[PDB]
Amino acid sequence: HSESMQALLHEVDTFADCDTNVLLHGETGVGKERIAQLLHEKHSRYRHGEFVPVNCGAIPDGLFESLFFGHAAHKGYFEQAAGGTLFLDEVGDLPLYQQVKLLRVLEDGAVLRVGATAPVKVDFRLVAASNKKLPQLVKEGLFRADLYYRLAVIELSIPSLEERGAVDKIALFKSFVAQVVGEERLAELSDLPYWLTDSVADSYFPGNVRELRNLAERVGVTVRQTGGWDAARLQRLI
Repeated sequence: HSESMQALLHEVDTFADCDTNVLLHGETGVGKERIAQLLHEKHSRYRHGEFVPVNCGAIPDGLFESLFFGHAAHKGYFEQAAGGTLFLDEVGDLPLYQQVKLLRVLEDGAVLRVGATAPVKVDFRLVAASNKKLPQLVKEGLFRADLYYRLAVIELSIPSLEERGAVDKIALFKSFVAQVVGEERLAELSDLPYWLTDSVADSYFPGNVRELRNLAERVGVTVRQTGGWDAARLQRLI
């Protein structure tokens, strides 16, 4: 692993087993959800609940209320994460009105389903994530200050693939390839071609770890279905 990842996983070890809100920073495909699931697993109480991941940028306005608060019948995100961890990715993509609704839930610790007269108490660990500079968005009026100040307590920055370096890239790539082909079969094949791992090291991955895993998956499939390293089919992948 790289120094950056060791420091992050160290921060995770330090701040996981408490009830404080966490804000994750990092590019898309960097592993923010996985880090959130790690915070979930490592919390002595909330581990017994469900992990509920939400992409706040992929929610049409007409469905926000139903998807978050549910219906008197549908169980919304908040109620789904009761006693567990709620993961709000793309939190900056929330419109102001939805930011307010979220804040009220965090403040009041309750949810009113659409059609109900009685609110239901909810308790979840909150992990929010963003690839934007949230303080700039607050200054610009695009993100509510009060919501930010409630969200941005524990802050973790997850480094991109380029920041993690070539050493981490290859170790991830080889790890992924092994999981796809199978380590037993990988042992019966020739060694992983030097030009291939060297290509991975010298490649930039805008889609970060997710993109790298896609490449590894495509490599692995070629390997499994041809019983070796087809230099031609592999070259087409880079």
